[PDB]
Amino acid sequence: DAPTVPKARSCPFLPPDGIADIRAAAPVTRATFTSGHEAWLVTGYEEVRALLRDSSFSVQVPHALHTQDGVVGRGSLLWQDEPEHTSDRKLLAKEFTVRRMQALRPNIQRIVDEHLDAIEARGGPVDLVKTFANAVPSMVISDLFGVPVERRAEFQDIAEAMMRVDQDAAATEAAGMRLGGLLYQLVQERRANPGDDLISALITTEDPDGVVDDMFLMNAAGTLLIAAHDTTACMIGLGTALLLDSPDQLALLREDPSLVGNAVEELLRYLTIGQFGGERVATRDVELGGVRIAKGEQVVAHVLAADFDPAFVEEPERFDITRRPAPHLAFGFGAHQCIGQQLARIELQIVFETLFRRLPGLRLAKPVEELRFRHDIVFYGVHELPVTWH
Ligand code: HEM
Repeated sequence: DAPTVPKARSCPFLPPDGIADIRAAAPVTRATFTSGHEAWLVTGYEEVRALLRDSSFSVQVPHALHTQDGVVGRGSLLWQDEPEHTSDRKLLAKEFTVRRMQALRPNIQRIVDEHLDAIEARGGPVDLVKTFANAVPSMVISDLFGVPVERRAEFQDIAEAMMRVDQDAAATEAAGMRLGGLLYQLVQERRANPGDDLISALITTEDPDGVVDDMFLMNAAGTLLIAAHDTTACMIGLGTALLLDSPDQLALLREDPSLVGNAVEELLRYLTIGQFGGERVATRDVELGGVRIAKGEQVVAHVLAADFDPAFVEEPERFDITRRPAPHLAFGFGAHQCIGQQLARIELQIVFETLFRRLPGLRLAKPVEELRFRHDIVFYGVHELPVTWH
C-alpha cells in the first residue's frame, strides 16, 4: 500500500508539475504502480542517471513504447537476459552503426519529401498522423533493411497493422504472424542476394561463435522495426503538435532555422516519451541516493521527472528550443541506452526542417483541447493531428 505514483500532467504539452514535489523531497521512494505492485520510484536526475548506469539493475520489462502486444531471444536485446544481451548488442552494433544511420540521410530526405508531395498534392486539411508521422519511420526501416521500392507497399501495410491498436487479442497476434512471415522471407532473400543493407551486413558479420542464424536475424529485424516505429511516430506527432501549440517557440524557429537541432533535443526532453524506463530488478544489494535497495527488488526510473529536475536544467517547466542541448535522459543511459538514438535524431531533424519549410504557415486545423491522445498508463501519441497550411 505504498502511495500511488502522482500523475505528472494531464497532457504532454504541459509541465509535469505533478511529480515535482516527490522529486524534490524523495528522489528515491516506494510507490504502488498501475499493475498494483510496489517498487522503488526514482525521479531525481542524478539518481535516475546512476540507476541506468549501474549494471546491478537488470531490465525485466522493456520501455513501453518499444514493444507491441503483439510480436513476434538471441538478437532481440529488449527481451534478453545477461550476458547474452551484451554480446548480442555488440554483434548488432557492429553493423547497425552510427555511420550506417548517417548514411541514411539522403534516404530519409527522399522519404520525407515523398510523403509531403502526397500531402500537398491533396490539400489541406490532412491528418498528419496517418499521412506522415506513422508512415515515415517504417519506410526508413524498410530502406535500412534493403526493401525494394516494389515491395514497400506490403512492408508499410504489415508494419502499420502492427502498430494499429485497437485490434483484439487475435487480430493482434495475426498481425504479428504476418510480420514474422515477411521478415523470415526478407532474411532468405538477403541471403539469396546480399546487398549494402543492414540485414545483408549481419548475415556476413564476424561471428566466431556462430550466434547469427536466421532466428537471430529475425529477432534483430523485428526489434529494430518495432522499436523504431511507434517511438519515432510518437515524437513526430506530439513534437509537431507541441510546436504548433507553442507559437512563441515556433516564431523563434522561423526566425532562426538553425534552431532545428536544438528544438529536436528540447522536444525529446520535454516530451520524454514513455515516461518510465523499463522496470529493472536489483541483482545484488545496491545503495542509490543513500537508500538501500535489496537484491530482487524492482526499480522504476521516472525519466520524465528526471528530465524536469531543476538540478539538471534551469527553469525546466519552460518549453524553450533556444536551450543549448543538455544531456537529457530521453534515450536512457548506460548499457541499455537507446541503440537507435542517432537514427531518431537524424530522422526528426529532417522531418521538422522539411515539414515547416515545405508547409509554410502550418497550423492546427482544430484547437488543441480537441486532440485525442493515445494514453495507456503513459501517452503513446495523438490519434490524429488535423493540420492546414498556406
Ligand atoms: C524516437 C525516439 C526514441 C526514444 C525517445 C527512445 C528511447 C529509448 C530509451 C529511453 C531506451 C532505454 C530504455 C531503458 O533503459 O529501460 C531505449 C532503448 C532501446 N531503443 Fe529506443 N528510443 C527511440 C527510438 C528508437 C529507435 C529509432 C530504435 C531503433 C532503430 C530504438 C531501439 C531501441 C532498442 C533496441 C533499445 C534497447 C537497447 C538495449 O536493450 O540494449 N529506439 N530507447
